[PDB]
Amino acid sequence: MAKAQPIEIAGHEFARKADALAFMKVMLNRYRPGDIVSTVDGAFLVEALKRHPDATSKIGPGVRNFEVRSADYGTQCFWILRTDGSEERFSYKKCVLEHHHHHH
Repeated sequence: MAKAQPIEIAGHEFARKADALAFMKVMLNRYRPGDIVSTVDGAFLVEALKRHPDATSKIGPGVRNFEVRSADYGTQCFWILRTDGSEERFSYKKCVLEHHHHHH
């Protein structure tokens, strides 16, 4: 119960919050702003999404696929393509917690 365990996503146990982010950034940088994410990586993204309270709002009727597209300038982010034909975006950076360490 009260135990600081490693960050588990889709079975993958990361020894750090920044460690989980690294994995996502690696594959992210390996795609272009118009390419579809592989089913393997997508399966990870699904569980990485579901671990957020906004899950129902982001997903809607269901996840169809994930596309890598620009967030603002040069930066890449994962877009959720819904089965209804719509789309959404989520900031993977907050996969675990902020805990005041959000530096300004």
